[PDB]
Amino acid sequence: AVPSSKEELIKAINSNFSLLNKKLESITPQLAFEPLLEGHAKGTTISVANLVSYLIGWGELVLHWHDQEAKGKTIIFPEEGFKWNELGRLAQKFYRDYEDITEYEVLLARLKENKQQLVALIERFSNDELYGKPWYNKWTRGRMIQFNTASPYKNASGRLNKLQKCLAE
Repeated sequence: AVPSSKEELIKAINSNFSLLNKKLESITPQLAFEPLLEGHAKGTTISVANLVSYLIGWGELVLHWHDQEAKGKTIIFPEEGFKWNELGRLAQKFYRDYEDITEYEVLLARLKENKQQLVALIERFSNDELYGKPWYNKWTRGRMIQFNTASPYKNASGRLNKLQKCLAE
C-alpha cells in the first residue's frame, strides 16, 4: 500500500531517496551521461543524468504547484502549456532544463537539495490537509505528491538496477 498518511509519505520519500541516491553515487560520472536507458516511446533513449534531470524537474514542478497555490493562483496541471497526455514532451523539457549541468556531482547535489525542499514542503501540511480530503480532484494532496516523488524515486532505483546488467563489466 502506498502511503496513507503524512508520516508514511515522508518515510517513503526518505527511504526511497536514500536507496536511489546510493545507487546514483556509485555510478562513475562519465557513464552517467551515456544514452543507455530505453525511453517509453519506442526507439528513444536517455542517460542516467537525464533520469536525474527528470526527477528534479518533477520535484520543482510539485514545489511550483504549491507556490502558485499559496499565492492564491490557479494551478495548471500538469504544467502550463502541457496536457497530461503530453507527458513525454514535459519529460523532454526536464532533460533540457538541466542539460547544461555537465558535472555529475553537481547534478546529484541539486537532486538532493530538491528532495530536502520537498520534505520541508510536506512538513508544512497537517495529515488532515495531506490525506484527509481531496485536493484538485479525488486524489489527495499527499497522493499527488507521492506520484511525483516517492514513486518515481523507487522506479528510478529499479531502472538503475536493470542497467547494472552492464556496469560491473
